[PDB]
This record gives sequence, C-alpha cells and structure tokens, in this order.
Amino acid sequence: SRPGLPVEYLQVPSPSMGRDIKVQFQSGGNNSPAVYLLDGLRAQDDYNGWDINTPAFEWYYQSGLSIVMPVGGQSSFYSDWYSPACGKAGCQTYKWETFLTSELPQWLSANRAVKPTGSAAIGLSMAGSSAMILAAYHPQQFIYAGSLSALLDPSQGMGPSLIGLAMGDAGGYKAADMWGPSSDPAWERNDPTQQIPKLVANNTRLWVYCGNGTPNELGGANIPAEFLENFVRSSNLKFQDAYNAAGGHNAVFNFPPNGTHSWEYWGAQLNAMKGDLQSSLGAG
Ligand SMILES: OC[C@H]1O[C@H](O[C@H]2O[C@H](CO)[C@@H](O)[C@H](O)[C@H]2O)[C@H](O)[C@@H](O)[C@@H]1O
Ligand SMILES: OC[C@H]1O[C@H](O[C@H]2O[C@H](CO)[C@@H](O)[C@H](O)[C@H]2O)[C@H](O)[C@@H](O)[C@@H]1O
Repeated sequence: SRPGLPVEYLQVPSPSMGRDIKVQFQSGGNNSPAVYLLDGLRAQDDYNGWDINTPAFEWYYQSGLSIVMPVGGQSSFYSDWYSPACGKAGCQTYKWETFLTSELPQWLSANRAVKPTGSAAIGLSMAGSSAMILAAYHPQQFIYAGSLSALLDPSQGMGPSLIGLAMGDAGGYKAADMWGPSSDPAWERNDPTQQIPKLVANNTRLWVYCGNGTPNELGGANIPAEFLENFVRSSNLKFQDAYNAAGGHNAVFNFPPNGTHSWEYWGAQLNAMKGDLQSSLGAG
C-alpha cells in the first residue's frame, strides 16, 4: 500500500557531521540485509528523491530487504569533504562516506537490527559513482553497487570541471571544497573507472545503467534531460569495456536504446533490480 507501510523517518546522529541526518527507513526484518538508496545531485533536505519520485518502499515491502534512504547532502557525492560544504544556503559539514560506512550502519544495527554487512548501495546521477566507490573501499559492507546515469570517469579530462559546474548549479557548492583542485589525488580515488581493479578483486556485484538520451512514452522528453543522459553515456560505455578488460565478471550492464536523465527511468531500474538484489544479498 503506499500509506500504511512501516516506513520510519529516523534522525541518525552523525558525530562526523555534527548534526542529525534524517534517514527514511523500512526494515526488511531483524538481521535483514540493507539496500542504501542514494539520492541524485539535487538531493533535498526533507525527503530523498527515491521516496519523492517512486513507490520504492512499496515495491520493497516484504522483500526481506531493508530500505535505507539518507536525506540531504545535495552535491556531496556522498563523500567525505576536505573542507566545509559551503553553497548558496550556507556551510554544512559533509562527511558522508564516514556516515554511510560507520555511523549509519552501526546505528541501524543497534537501533533496528539491520545487518551492517552484505549491503547494496544504489545511486543515480552524482550518487552512481558514489555507490561504486563505497563498494570499492568498503566491500565487506557493500557487496553490491548500482550506478544509474552517472559520470563514471569524473577524474578524467573535463571531468573535474564538469563536476564543478554541476555542484555550482545544484546549491552553488565548489568542487575544490570536496576533493580539491583536479590535481589532488582525491579525484582519482573517487573515480569508479580508476577503482575498477578493486571492484573486480572484491567480485562486487554491479548494476550499471545509462539511457541514451531518447525519451520513450515514459516521458522525460526535454532537452536538459536528453542532453545530460547522452553526455554521461560514453563514460558508462568506457567503464563497461574497462571492467571486462580487467576480468570483471559480476555486473549487469543496462544501456538500452532509450532513457533520459529523469526519475521515470531510474524508478524503472530500481523496480527492475529487486529480484537480483534479493538473490545477491540473500533475501530469499
Ligand atoms: O542529478 C540528479 C538530478 O536529476 C534530475 O535533474 C537533472 O535533470 C533534470 C531533467 O530531468 C534537469 O532539469 C536538472 O537541471 C538536472 O540537474 C532531477 O530533476 C533531480 O531530482 C535529481 O537530483
Ligand atoms: O568528461 C565527460 C566525458 O567527456 C568526454 O566525452 C564527452 O564529450 C563529448 C561531448 O562534448 C562526447 O564525446 C560525449 O557525449 C561526452 O561524454 C569523454 O570522452 C568521456 O569519457 C567523459 O565521460
């Protein structure tokens, strides 16, 4: 049902960021595996975009999977930032890798008996690369990573400056505050194409989606959505080639001849990957 589901609106203290992170939550039951649904570049501070734009909770109720939707961190790339995250609205502390990989799972285990290990992270847009970086560096916790419509080589060429533009347009943040000048090693570290050997060695299950910029009847037929999806598509194709070349063998690659940078297409993927998540994480 949409109303009447056991959906919580948690307030999870983050020592590292000095505030309470709101977290929308639906348990799949005691000791259930978690699915972290990471929001896109323009993440709002009231509700995660996955809740706003999809019936995700509804789709995953009684799936044996806990659904975890952190709220906030627009333009954060769910990263630990070098300096305060200062945008149009003011400064906030961004230490999202710390939060997602310790404070949150520990709180969820202690307070809701959510299994802290063997989780998936699924992100769209900005959070698509973040999902893979979470699995790259925290494979115990994240054994599955979904990346929807993300720029997958952000440290390369125009990469850093395109990221700067977007953060600027979304809340007016500056990429220097996050991973520093493009010279800083933080860029390579958070580039999922660069971290492909990790993904392979950890045998991380991947779900990699990117549309082609052509809208079908689902909608999203507008130029920005079309131009954005097409623009990030090649990094998705190059990721695929590199991953296979590095001996990758645990990914689903989803590059249909349709799809724009719009929630209609992302929802469709989240819905599509439920049974795969259940098998890969042992929901049964
Ligand atoms: O980066 C994730 C955001 O994707 C959407 O916004 C992008 O694409 C829109 C077209 O669908 C553009 O209008 C917008 O300027 C882009 O940033 C989505 O609207 C947001 O909810 C996501 O956070
Ligand atoms: O940095 C983003 C991507 O840039 C290159 O490719 C882009 O540039 C052209 C458009 O201006 C097209 O080749 C394509 O649509 C874009 O993705 C680079 O080749 C990619 O690896 C980068 O992800």
